[PDB]
Amino acid sequence: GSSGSSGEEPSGVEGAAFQSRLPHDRMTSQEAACFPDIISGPQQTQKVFLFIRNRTLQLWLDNPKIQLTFEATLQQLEAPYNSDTVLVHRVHSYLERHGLINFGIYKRIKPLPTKKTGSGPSSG
Repeated sequence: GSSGSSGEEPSGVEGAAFQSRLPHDRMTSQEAACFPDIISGPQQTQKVFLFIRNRTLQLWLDNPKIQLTFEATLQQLEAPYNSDTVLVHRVHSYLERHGLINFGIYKRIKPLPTKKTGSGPSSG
């Protein structure tokens, strides 16, 4: 895959994307499907969204001990990103729903490695 030289040092907001196998400059098949208006908008709009997501992950990676509410993310966010609340609401969702955030603070519907879990299917 992508090879080269980076070194041994962390990264600001961008780093948030690194962890995720996806371009922090453009959108992916998923993001495009979830946010049609964004992908079908001006370079500006696209960036605005690509920034709201990355940022959301930052705050989450810093305080992943607690659930990241939509409000908090917005307040912390800086316009024009936060300006469009509708976006911050659609972005923060795609993440949580995709298990990209708030997945280690509350016990919500989710599978787990169990010793061959099984209630007792008869199917016969």
